[PDB]
Amino acid sequence: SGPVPSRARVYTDVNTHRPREYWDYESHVVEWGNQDDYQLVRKLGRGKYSEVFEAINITNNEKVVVKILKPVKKKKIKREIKILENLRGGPNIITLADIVKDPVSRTPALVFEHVNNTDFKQLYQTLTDYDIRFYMYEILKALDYCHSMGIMHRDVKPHNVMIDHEHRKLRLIDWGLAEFYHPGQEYNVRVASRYFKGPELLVDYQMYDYSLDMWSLGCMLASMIFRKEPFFHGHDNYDQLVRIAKVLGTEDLYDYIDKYNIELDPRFNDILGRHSRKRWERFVHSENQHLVSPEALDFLDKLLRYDHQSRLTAREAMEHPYFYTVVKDQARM
Ligand SMILES: Brc1cc2nn[nH]c2cc1Br
Repeated sequence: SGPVPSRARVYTDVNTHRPREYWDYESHVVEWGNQDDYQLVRKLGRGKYSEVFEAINITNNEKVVVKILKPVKKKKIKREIKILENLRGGPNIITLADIVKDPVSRTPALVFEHVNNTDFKQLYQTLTDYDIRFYMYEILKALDYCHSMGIMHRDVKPHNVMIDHEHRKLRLIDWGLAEFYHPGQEYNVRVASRYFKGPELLVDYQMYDYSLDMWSLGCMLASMIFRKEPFFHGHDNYDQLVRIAKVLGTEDLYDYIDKYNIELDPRFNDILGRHSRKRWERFVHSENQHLVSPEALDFLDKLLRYDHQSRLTAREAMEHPYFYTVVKDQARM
């Protein structure tokens, strides 16, 4: 018999109550502008995949970022555009300024509000205790907003968080894997980067939701408070679940498998073995102990659960004692 169905605990039906045009991105008609309104200044280091440039808007001499959409289904292009349009003006969501095509090549490009080219990965192994809490709270604002708007990011990782540390400003970027949540929809599990993949992706449970992003967030938090990059260091997608099992233990993993009647790929049979759930003190040492608190560990524990339904929602996360001083100080300013 099949896997047991699953539903998001929050924001379950938000897209159903919207007009069809909100989430039906395949039918979205794009008015493509002219990339000649923009002059490329330089290529921003975003990996081997990426074609992201600093550019100038001629009209007003404003600095922008241009992302040339490397050849991919028009469907995926429409999806990223519709999601950016839907979330525009949301807290800590990157602003889509324009949608253009090179007149010669006809290659589609996205034009964004300028951000400094400093991703969170360059900074997140050097933060104070307070700044980890502050920036985690800022990421949660973006995730609670996109979840509340019926969208899961599905690629939450340090490289997709742009920070202006001087101005204490943060933007969640690269909405290219983001998808609308629809109750009962089975999604592609080939999303997110290896180290940030939730167990649902690794065991091929397709009826997942916003809670995927909360696992990724847990992986970033663990990396920051323990100064361990990445926290779950798998050699591949199979070994990734072994690395998780060695920390969260195998008892809760098999309970999860049983609960959702998941058919476990037989390759897992010999490699998962038997592991106790490890106490977090195991990862604490002299060079990270100033970042680790009971509050931090209680919060982290409630993000990193096999059972996606069990994980804190973004809003529940924002209400955790870990953030009380950040909440207090925000209200004060
Ligand atoms: Br920098 C930058 C990189 C991005 N990748 N995907 N969207 C993006 C927006 C900005 Br701004």
